[PDB]
Amino acid sequence: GKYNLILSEYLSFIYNSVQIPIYYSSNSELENRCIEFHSKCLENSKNGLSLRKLFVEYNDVIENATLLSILSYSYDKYNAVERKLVKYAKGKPLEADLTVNELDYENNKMTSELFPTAEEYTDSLMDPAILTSLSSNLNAVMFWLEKHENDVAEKLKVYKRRLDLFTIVASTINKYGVPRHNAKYRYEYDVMKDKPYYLVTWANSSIEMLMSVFSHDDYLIAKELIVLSYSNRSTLAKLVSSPMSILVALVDINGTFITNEELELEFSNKYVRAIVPDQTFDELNQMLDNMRKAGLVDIPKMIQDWLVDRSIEKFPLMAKIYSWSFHVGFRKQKMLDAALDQEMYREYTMLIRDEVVKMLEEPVKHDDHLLRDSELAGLLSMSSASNGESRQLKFGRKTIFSTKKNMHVMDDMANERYTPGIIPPVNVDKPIPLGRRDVPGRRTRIIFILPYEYFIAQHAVVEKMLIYAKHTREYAEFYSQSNQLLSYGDVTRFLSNNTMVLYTDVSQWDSSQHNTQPFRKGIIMGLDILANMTNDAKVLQTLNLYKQTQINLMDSYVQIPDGNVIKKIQYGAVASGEKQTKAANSIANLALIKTVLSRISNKHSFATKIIRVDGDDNYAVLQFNTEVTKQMIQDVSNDVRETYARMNAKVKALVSTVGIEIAKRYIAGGKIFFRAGINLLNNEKRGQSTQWDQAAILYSNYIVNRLRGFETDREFILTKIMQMTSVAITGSLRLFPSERVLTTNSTFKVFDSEDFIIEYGTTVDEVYIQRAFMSLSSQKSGIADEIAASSTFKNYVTRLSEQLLFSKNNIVSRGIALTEKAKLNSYAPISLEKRRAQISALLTMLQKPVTFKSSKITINDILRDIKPFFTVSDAHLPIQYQKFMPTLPDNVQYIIQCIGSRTYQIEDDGSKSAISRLISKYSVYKPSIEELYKVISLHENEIQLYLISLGIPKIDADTYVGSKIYSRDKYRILESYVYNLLSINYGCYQLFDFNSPDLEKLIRIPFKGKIPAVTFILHLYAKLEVINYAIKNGSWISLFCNYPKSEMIKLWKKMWNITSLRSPYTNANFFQE
RNA sequence: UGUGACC
Ligand SMILES: Nc1nc2c(ncn2[C@@H]2O[C@H](COP(=O)(O)OP(=O)(O)OP(=O)(O)O)[C@@H](O)[C@H]2O)c(=O)[nH]1
Repeated sequence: GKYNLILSEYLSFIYNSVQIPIYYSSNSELENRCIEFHSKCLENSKNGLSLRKLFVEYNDVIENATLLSILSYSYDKYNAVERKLVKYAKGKPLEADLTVNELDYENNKMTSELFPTAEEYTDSLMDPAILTSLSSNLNAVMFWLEKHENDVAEKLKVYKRRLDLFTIVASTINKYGVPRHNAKYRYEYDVMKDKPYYLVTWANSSIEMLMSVFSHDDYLIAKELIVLSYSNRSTLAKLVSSPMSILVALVDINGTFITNEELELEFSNKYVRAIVPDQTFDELNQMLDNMRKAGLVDIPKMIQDWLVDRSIEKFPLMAKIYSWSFHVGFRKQKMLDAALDQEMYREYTMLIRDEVVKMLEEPVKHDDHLLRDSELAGLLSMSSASNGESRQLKFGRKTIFSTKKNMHVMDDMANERYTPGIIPPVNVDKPIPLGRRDVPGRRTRIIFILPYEYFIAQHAVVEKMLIYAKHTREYAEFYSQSNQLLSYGDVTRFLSNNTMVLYTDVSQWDSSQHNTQPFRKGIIMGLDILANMTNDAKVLQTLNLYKQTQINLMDSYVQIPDGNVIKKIQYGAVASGEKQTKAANSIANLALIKTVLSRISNKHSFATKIIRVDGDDNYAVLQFNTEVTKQMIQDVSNDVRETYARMNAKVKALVSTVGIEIAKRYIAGGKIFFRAGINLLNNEKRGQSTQWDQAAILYSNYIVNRLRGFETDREFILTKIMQMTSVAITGSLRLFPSERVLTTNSTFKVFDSEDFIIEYGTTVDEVYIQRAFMSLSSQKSGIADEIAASSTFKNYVTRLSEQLLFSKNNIVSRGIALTEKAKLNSYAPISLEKRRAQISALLTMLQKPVTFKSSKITINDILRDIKPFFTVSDAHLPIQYQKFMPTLPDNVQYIIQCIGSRTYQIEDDGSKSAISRLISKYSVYKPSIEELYKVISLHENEIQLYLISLGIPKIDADTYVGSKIYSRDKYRILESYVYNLLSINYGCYQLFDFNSPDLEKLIRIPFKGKIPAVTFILHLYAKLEVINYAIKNGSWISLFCNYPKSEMIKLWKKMWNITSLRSPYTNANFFQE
């Protein structure tokens, strides 16, 4: 409940020259008392009278009613920031050392010196691209500095470490003034011409870093990074994190977790000696020297101190630095420079070709329907992203322009222009438009925005490849329902004194031109073999068109902007934008390592315990018939790099016996770590989400970092959410939503009142509001209706339906209509009509919560029903599992030490239900978990129709609608649907073993019937309540259930009429991965 | 309609 209090201290801090608390109640009488109170407050304020008396008079409203929002009548002129900042600007400003960066524009020169004229200006190289101002970030940091002004002991030492760092930011800013943003949170030329180009973005990164400072070590790290980053905008992060790839090979393993035959973590008390050849030490020194040469002093010393003993117990500091390096910001270069960097492959191509065959051999031989109707599959999978060119489009009676793929496909069909039989060229005549990928620390990479003929031609085939990977272990990122803990356990498994692990970053090879030939060629060579495996006209064409995308790309040309011009240059490298990007890259990276290992075997004899490809890295674990020595490592290592060298691949290749470090994860001293470097106050690019959506994403980002090891003060995050979620009524009237409004599980939820704990309404007022917010969840869009009525549109839907099903549609047809009406959301005009409506609705809602005919059931109600039938009692769970993920907070780690962890994802889509598999054997359709949910609950006769309507043959449609399997699917679907509504795969929960024997102990559930659905939810509701109590209290409880039998039948019914909820919080989770 | 692929 502390959010609602912190909110006022904030407004009372920002504004000084009124606040009007607005309450509400599910109880009639009390509500009028709220209504009255509101009035009297406005009136008294409109007379400069003290509200102190009303607060006493309506003491009842302050005590029993629920705080809905807070009115903020502030009369100034968005200044204050200017004023407030001086106090902290006493230090000497920083002076950009314009000699640190290669490309001239990467140096913090004065904006003007980079863009002499307003027409040459572009924020494209510094745009924070976030819907929150620098002005407000500042305000937020001072608000906090004030609140913790009179702190003591250690808390003060945190303030003191921060007070300093913030001076640097303040001093340096004051020297130029505070950059003012516009309605779109953009920094324009007039305001930027004076100040250093990178002023704003650097401010954002520095503030975000200083606010995540606690220990003296944080302070030392923030300080350095904040100072060097004001001048270095291109190698800092790579410099500060490069060492980490060597450090993991130093720490000794004294007990670690491994993967067993049941694919689950299991403790192994073993010892593995870290064996490091001297040469490695030179490499690490050159890296430490390089850091030094760039100004770095403190950070290098820290790694140097740690290097005396190299204890996994003091390693935490090394990982802290590794995660901090990223908070410097994104390296945003110019499209041109980004694109500018770009006989013994016989073995390498042969592998790509064979691997491509293995994945489609069966599918092709058996005339897989997916492959036959590949084109139709491509259409249903189509997104609403860019096609490349902004086309003029006529809908109904409106001529509008769009670049959207979903739009171009419709318009093109309605004019005989739709022709997926012909795969457009991407050469000099039709140059590929470009997109960009920005990341912190690494160089910018370009992206192909190919025409839709390319997606359709690849979609089906790629999906068959991803399936082969799903059950192939070499493909770490696609195998089973596995999470990262499984990959962690696979490495540590064979680690012993007679084996060495070999990790390798191959990100530079994928972009190499030396690669583009063996690649495309290898695939094409495979597609040919596959074609000689069938005679199916459908299969050969879908397979042929795929061959065409590879040939058109062999010699592609690109449209690289160079100011305000678009130069067309011949691109001879494999960029990414295809449907096969990830799959193909995985196939390639794997073929590569297989080639290297095979070559080096001619010298040394080893055993291949495991080979793995995961993203832009690949690794292996080798076993020798003798004990490994520092000299054996050196020899293997040299021969490996040498092998990679003869292939002209600039890659990082290290060899150790204890750890590995790759982009997604790194294993030091038998433990697992995940870089905690998601930026907070700077984004890669601008999307179309709202501020509210961004508030939730910030919090979501806060959570993941926090779990990963980088914690940013929760009071700062909360402050940011107050700013971003506010809504202006006028110029002097700003509305701030209450904790109840922002944390309740509704369509407007932004974060959990308590970290790692998702609450659900357990009071009438909470329920009251919960139902209200839903009343206005989806808003209308005139523009969207118009186009949803246009011929070109209805014909598209209709044409898609007539190709898919045979008998009648409706359930499915109503789906295809909407799925298409939604894709029109990427189209800004529609996106804007929506928001505007949401704001007005939300404006009148936080002013007098409307009514609602409810009649809709949500997971909240189900739980609110159950709650009353459980008896709690103090219990005890000893800690038994050793920590394998060191950075986890303490309250989250405790849970795992008691109940354990898991290495899988709980099926939450229903893809494992027989019906879903049935519909897959005969249809290209893909029903969602929510559609399966409604379908499976229909009358037997109706299900039989749905199946046959989608192409499922009667013998099968009938053999199912009765069988034991059907009755089963019913349970498994609901089970999958519920795990989905509870976010059992996100946040903290994704870590916990919900089937832990230890946890099951604390749940006592006497069966008073035997009706699966009810038994399921009662157990889950208990497991969640028990875990939440532990997350918040550090102790355990036992839950006893005495749920009536007469009640179980009522519940069972509610269960099948649950409604899913959509919200920023919900969408934030999906946005994660 | 300051917008920029696969997922
Ligand atoms: N910062 C600030 N703004 C005020 C104050 N009083 C009124 N405002 C209004 O808030 C605006 C301040 O500039 P903005 O950039 O829009 O700041 P904001 O809209 O309040 O919040 P952000 O967009 O996150 O910065 C002005 O347009 C004023 O109309 C005040 O005391 N401080």
